[PDB]
Amino acid sequence: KAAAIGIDLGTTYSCVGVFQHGKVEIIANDQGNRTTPSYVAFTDTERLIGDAAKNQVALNPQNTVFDAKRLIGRKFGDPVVQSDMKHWPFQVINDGDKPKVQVSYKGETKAFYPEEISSMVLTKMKEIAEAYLGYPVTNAVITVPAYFNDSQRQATKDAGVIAGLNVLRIINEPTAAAIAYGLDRTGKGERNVLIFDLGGGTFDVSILTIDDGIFEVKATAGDTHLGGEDFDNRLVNHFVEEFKRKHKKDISQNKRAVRRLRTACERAKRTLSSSTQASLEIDSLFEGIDFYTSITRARFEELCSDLFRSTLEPVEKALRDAKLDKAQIHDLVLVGGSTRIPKVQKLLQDFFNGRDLNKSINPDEAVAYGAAVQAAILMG
Ligand SMILES: Nc1ncnc2c1ncn2[C@@H]1O[C@H](COP(=O)(O)OP(=O)(O)O)[C@@H](O)[C@H]1O
Ligand SMILES: [Mg+2]
Ligand code: NA
Ligand code: NA
Repeated sequence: KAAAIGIDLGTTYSCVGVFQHGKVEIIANDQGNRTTPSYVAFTDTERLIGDAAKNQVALNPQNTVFDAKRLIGRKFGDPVVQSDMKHWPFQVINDGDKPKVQVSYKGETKAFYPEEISSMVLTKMKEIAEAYLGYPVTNAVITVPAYFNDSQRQATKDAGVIAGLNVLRIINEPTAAAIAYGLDRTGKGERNVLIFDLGGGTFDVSILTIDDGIFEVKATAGDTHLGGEDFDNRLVNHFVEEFKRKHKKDISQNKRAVRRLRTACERAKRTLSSSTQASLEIDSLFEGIDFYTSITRARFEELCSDLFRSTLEPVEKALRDAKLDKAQIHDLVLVGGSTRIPKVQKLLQDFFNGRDLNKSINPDEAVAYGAAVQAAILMG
């Protein structure tokens, strides 16, 4: 009985799980990581996926693809595509009203549909699963945002088929998170569930009604350009200003210095979820000058205060659209890596008058956890 896997094909990070023996195994990749960047890179010599793409020793911005999930299933002329293109370092081209990402690989220009890019991330997730299981995987559940339309769903499925998978079902992210917590097991009688999902790039609030195992999506809200990367960017700008103060040099036009600082800021952020301060130490940041400093949790919170507070507006809106009072939410579920931030948890819990948060499943894994549960259900 060869297991089906569950894949969270994320905007910024993806995750794969498998259900066996009554229990989900979230599968670590070859570097030991339980999540894997949704990044593909092309060089003079190789195609890199995941951690190797995100962590290249040498900047390759034109040929390092990410955010494919923002393109998948959309027409080239979609306002969202045209908007997003302006900020990406890689080129997007029109092929018969469909976007393609164009890069250089082994010295030749070529282009890929978003579903081909995303198939490369799914193949990596498949391979991570296969390395753990010891045999080929042929069946999967793949998740998508609740707001995805038929074309975005179909393109995600087609990314799965490309990758060699039989896609058992495409299921919504917030539904997968609820399944992870066993909330689908409820009997007859409506239960309202709020899923608060703050990831790397996007913020999604969904309100679900579950009644005897049947899910209805009652409301969706959020901000497609609010996520952990924006918090990293506030720390970057802070530290650029601190380096000018101390060294009388502006690092901001040095692409490598900014990248290294951003990576260091992301790591210090994560530390600040469990400690009240973090050390940020980068050798030879700019013109040979070491930058050894630190950041407190309080200061981080100040830097990002408007961003964190803004997460409550979509929560209000979703409650209004679902025609529900706070007290009528039965369960609050945290999804997305950025939900580990203490101040974000505080804001939400305070808004809900002290209500417990369902947070025992690592929030960046919950989607995959549920998709793995559901893939085994569907296999029978
Ligand atoms: N311990 C942590 N504290 C703060 N943020 C974190 C923590 N762990 C992960 N994150 C952040 O979570 C984001 C990724 O969220 P994730 O849910 O894995 O992906 P995606 O949004 O693709 O679904 C990144 O911005 C990352 O820095
Ligand atoms: Mg996510
Ligand atoms: Na993810
Ligand atoms: Na999200």
